[PDB]
Amino acid sequence: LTSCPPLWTGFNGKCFRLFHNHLNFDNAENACRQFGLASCSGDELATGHLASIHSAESQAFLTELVKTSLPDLITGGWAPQVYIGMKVGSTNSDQTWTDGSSVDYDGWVSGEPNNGPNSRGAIAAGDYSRGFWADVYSNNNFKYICQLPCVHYTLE
Amino acid sequence: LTSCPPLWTGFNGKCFRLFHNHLNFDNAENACRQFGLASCSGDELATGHLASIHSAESQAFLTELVKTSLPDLITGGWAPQVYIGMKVGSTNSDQTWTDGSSVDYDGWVSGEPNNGPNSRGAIAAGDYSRGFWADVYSNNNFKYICQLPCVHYTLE
Amino acid sequence: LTSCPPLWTGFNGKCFRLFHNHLNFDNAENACRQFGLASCSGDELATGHLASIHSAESQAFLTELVKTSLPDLITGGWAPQVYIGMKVGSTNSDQTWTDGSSVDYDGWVSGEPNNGPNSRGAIAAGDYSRGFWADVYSNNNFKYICQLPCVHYTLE
Amino acid sequence: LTSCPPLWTGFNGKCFRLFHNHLNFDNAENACRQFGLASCSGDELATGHLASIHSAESQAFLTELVKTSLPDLITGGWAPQVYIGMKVGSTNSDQTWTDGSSVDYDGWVSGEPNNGPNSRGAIAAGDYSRGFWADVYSNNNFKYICQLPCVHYTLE
Ligand SMILES: [Ca+2]
Ligand SMILES: [Ca+2]
Ligand SMILES: [Ca+2]
Ligand SMILES: [Ca+2]
Repeated sequence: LTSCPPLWTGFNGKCFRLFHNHLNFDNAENACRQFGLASCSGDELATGHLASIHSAESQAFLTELVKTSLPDLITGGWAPQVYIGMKVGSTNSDQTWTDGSSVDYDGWVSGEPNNGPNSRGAIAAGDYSRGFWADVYSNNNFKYICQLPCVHYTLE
Repeated sequence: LTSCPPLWTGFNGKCFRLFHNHLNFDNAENACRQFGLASCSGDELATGHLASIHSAESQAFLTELVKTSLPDLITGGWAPQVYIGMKVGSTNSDQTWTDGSSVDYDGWVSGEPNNGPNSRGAIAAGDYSRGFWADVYSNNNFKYICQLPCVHYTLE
Repeated sequence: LTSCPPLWTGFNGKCFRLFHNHLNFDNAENACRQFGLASCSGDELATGHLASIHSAESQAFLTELVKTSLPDLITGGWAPQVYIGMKVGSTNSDQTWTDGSSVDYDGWVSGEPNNGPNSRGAIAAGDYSRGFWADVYSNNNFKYICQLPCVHYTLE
Repeated sequence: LTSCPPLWTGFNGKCFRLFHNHLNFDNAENACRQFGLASCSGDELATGHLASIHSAESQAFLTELVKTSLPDLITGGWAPQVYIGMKVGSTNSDQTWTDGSSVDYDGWVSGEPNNGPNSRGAIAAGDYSRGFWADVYSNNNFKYICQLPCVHYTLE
């Protein structure tokens, strides 16, 4: 059981919130960076980011976050699309996450990505894409998911 | 900082979730009672309920839960109305919460309750009622808020 | 990561404290029952008990609790012995835990139990018994370990 | 209710552990710095320190930590003295904490500090000093209290 600030909700040690106002990818990442983690002394230690996803389970959860938060927006197609922190560079195999975590989970819908270079990933909650990711263009305006800074104690 | 299951969200040691499917008051209380707290041994110890509210702060929070969860349904009136666990019996001063907690916080809108006997309270998130409660009829069908069983350690 | 009241310490969802004043088995279980879990409404829901142990890991932890809490009391023999909630009845195979959990872990030292009927188990932290359990007589007076009531949410 | 690693114990969002092996102030600060907080990505973000104390309530708690952890060492005098992260420079009014937090709580015993320049504070749990601090010399060898890195989410 995970501890998250009010209005956020937690799965495996990370804390998520779905934001409802449509922003393009950049400003969506930026919105997320307004959240942070500071030391009690006062120093800024880290920043929030667009959610990164690392497993079938993480992915199933964020799908449910979206599908139950937005049940009226669930179409038979791709829609709704919600941004996650996925960036796709020149080759389709230049996938990074904005938080700098590593792409160790593949949740693309069959055929995706395919609008590269410099596309961005989104949960596509429609009954077609069934939650799995689609890549879209950076200036598309959508709902987004943030994660608060991911952090653990080192006791070595 | 409160610990809540995934998809739920926490304020001051209680855990809340907003449900989107419209139910009448009874079945909304019931839906919440499907969630519980059991001992590790196996015995059911307690049940979830429609949220009860005990302070300006609790009430402000649930108001933001609804306002941010549902920004498209926010009218200039009273709507949207989301059920909480408030029951109003024969006199208007017979107010009880469904969890059995005590009515030590008055969050009614000016004029409310007024549809007694046997009306039920709802956060009315419209800009007019600004979150505060309205009493409506038990068979009206609305979105609801649950709280998971409320418990604390006794160390005496 | 587990959430426990101040002065207690947590491993896998349960909360432990080591108590320093020697009591016999009965009064040790009793001391633990002074701690409880109540609903916010006010009703007593459950009681603390002498710790029960369910795996190599739980057992390794409680061993470390004892060994690091009491490093001056660690002898080359059996001592120090700290009560856990283990009861041994008529046959040596009538092992129950006081919290009513089930005996699914065997942490007896080689040869133990062996002072039945109606002996009780204790972590024996000395370098000989290396933490594993010894059974001793009910009226022996020792330090003890409590656990706060064990509970989880049922979401089925 | 605070979330702490096993063997630690929490009060108001910070996590404390009492260590039993006597070290001088420097090495005691250092021992605490072996604990840290890193990002999931892998970067070291912050370090543990000797506990700092910021209120009557914090101080009451740490006093109970020491008094209940070491009931056999509690003399009618000052002893036992346990280090906290307090440093006293040239004037007696140059008090800093090792974590960098600010000295907004005065918990010195009547008359203390008095062994400056460059003395260090310790909870003096003896019945005389009743928990409050004493300044002692940096090369004295005592038990110490660590706190894990103190952090909170910034949501602004
Ligand atoms: Ca595409
Ligand atoms: Ca009304
Ligand atoms: Ca024996
Ligand atoms: Ca002094």
